Amino acid sequence: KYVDKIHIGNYEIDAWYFSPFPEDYGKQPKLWLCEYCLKYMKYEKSYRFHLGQCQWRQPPGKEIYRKSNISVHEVDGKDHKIYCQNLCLLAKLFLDHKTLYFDVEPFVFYILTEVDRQGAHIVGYFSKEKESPDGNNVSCIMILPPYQRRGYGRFLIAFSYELSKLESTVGSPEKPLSDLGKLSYRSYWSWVLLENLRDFRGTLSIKDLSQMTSITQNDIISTLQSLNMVKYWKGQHVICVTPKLVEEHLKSAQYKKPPITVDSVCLKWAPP
Ligand SMILES: Cc1cccc(C(=O)NNS(=O)(=O)c2ccc3ccccc3c2)c1F
Ligand SMILES: [Zn+2]
Repeated sequence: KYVDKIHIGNYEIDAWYFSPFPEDYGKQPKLWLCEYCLKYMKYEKSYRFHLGQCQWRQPPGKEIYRKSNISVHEVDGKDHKIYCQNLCLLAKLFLDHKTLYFDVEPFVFYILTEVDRQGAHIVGYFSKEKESPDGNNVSCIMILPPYQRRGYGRFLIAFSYELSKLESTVGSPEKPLSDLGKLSYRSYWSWVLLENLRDFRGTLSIKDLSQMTSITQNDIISTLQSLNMVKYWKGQHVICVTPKLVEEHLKSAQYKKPPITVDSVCLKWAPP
């Protein structure tokens, strides 16, 4: 038997995929996870004892972003190995496009929480290779099921590009993406590029957009192609869209939900 259900915080969540928890943990009816330190437990009774003794009320590492009650912690996988291994085990219950990270040390994890008087409650995270040869600014991204399709994924996508901008580089998520990840990235790219096209007094090129957004030229071009806003001329893609056409697209339902924004002013991060 695999783990088929977890209790974490106030949530019970059914598993989507196999995750390699030890066999004695999988055979239980449920796995119980401390929402702050991510220790996993076999029994409601050990969980309740842990709840009363654990001192953690937020992720470890540095809080590199805080605006109102939305926070991001930066967690080095080498410095917090057990926490990050447990995070990976949790995530693997809900991801199958990513083999489980039996080694978390090459990665830094950006943990998203929303905060109340009780503590900082984990919503999801993305991981990033400390040195990525390719142009990957996200290695894995996971939003816990009860928080999916509620703006948190968009926030983490935006956040990963804000880091890329601070590194003066373009970046792209490692592939493959989940089906929801694919739709989320495509909508994020579409919204960002449309917004810039609407607001920029003048002619933006694809290279311009890539420098302003840290989205790769390849992801910009495929996005503009899906929007039918690019011509081809003598071997180059060229943006071709009227201001009215940009406005029409931006009025679509895909972009009607007010985002959780990433306020650059609240981001406390310098490149290493
Ligand atoms: C990468 C990833 C992985 C797993 C789950 C999610 C997710 O929950 N996406 N839905 S969303 O956050 O509400 C979301 C994403 C991009 C959006 C772009 C434009 C407008 C609205 C958006 C809403 C995810 F984004
Ligand atoms: Zn704990």
